[PDB]
Amino acid sequence: AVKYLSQEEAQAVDQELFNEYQFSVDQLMELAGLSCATAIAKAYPPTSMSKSPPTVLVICGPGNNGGDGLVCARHLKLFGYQPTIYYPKRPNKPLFTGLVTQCQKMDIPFLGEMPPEPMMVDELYELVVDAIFGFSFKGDVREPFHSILSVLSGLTVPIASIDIPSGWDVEKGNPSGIQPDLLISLTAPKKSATHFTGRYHYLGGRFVPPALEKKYQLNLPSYPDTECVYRLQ
Amino acid sequence: AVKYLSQEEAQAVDQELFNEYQFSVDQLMELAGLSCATAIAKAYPPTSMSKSPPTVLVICGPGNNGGDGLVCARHLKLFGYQPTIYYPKRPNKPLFTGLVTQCQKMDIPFLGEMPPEPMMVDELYELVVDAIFGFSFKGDVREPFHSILSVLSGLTVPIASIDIPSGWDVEKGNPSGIQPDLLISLTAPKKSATHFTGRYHYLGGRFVPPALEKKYQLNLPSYPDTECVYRLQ
Ligand SMILES: [Cl-]
Ligand SMILES: [Cl-]
Repeated sequence: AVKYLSQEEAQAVDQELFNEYQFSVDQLMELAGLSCATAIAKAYPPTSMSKSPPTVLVICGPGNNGGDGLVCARHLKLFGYQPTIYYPKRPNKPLFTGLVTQCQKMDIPFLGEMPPEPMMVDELYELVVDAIFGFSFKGDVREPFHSILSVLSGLTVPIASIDIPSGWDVEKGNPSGIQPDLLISLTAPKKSATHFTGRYHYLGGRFVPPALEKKYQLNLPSYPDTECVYRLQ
Repeated sequence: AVKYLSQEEAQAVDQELFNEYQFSVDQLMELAGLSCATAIAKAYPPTSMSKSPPTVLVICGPGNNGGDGLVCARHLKLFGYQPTIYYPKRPNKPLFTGLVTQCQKMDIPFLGEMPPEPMMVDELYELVVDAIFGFSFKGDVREPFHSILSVLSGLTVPIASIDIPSGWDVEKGNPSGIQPDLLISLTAPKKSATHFTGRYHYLGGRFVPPALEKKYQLNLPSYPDTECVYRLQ
């Protein structure tokens, strides 16, 4: 059974990947966001949805989890979804400005503001992607993100969270925080995933070298055939 | 039916992708090599092979096609193959030195020399990946690559070529050149693919924005579900 990583373990594994293993961020971020779009398309196939193209709002935060979201949005569009992005706080780095341009060239619209009421979100988007905070955030949720999470917590439509539900303690979870219907753990699940309450938990990010898996005792499941996700039941 | 691109068209589309669209090379190279490993695993599944782990020799050339090969090798290992790489001429750029390190950390061995006889290649490797020359090469095949192609042309085991069979005119093919059993066209097929004589032609590189597909009249086939390849019949 797969290892659930502490924040310190997650950070160690990441340090190795981008340093000794010499993977680049945009490379693993590409594979991670592809896994996210893949898990979404598996859990909520366009046929299962009442809108042809199904609508999705992807909300991207100010760090790497936000980047995973941008890559996720672009693959969802290729997979037959109709994504909209809300990306209020963007790092001033070419990685992210390039990702945004890519989404714009995919004809994915960016919102200028978040709808202020859950009912409006419910009415416009069949699914909401939470790409707000990742496993490095240790907190004080400041604004614009506190009120965004407040709206998310009132939604009727499902939320899919990338890696960790935003606003959860990376190890401890958060009983009173958002409760995503889908979680995509990237690389290996974090300890907070033991508190996951939704229907779908997928592992994604099929790039972990066997040597790293062995060193950290990750005990990854076997991804089937050529798939980049695995459904954890 | 899909458009088969001229060299000039292929180069235009590439210029757009990496310039106006602001995709990065390592990003599309990741997706391209993943599609290659995926097509290989579909056409030659490990179960269909007489060796548990199936052995594969991936021969990487001095440009981007060589890079696609390196990414291909690493995903093949994750897919359950036992790759070996021969990479005689390597650009002095971090893109490629990083890819090599990644393959080394995947425990993929690099050969110091090419076996000089087809029989030896046949005996050691169940499949040979031709990642030697891509659609930018306009020629004189110099050495070490001329004698490598001479050995390849004598093989009994199948060759899978990335994008274009190395040594073929990118538009005209080459009746007397290598005859791969699998071709993975990347982005859109090139005119040389009309001369393809093998059993398996896959399209890969599922990243083409609809606007670019429209502008160049690519008429891409519909990739099924979340797959990153499509079998062209
Ligand atoms: Cl604040
Ligand atoms: Cl020479």
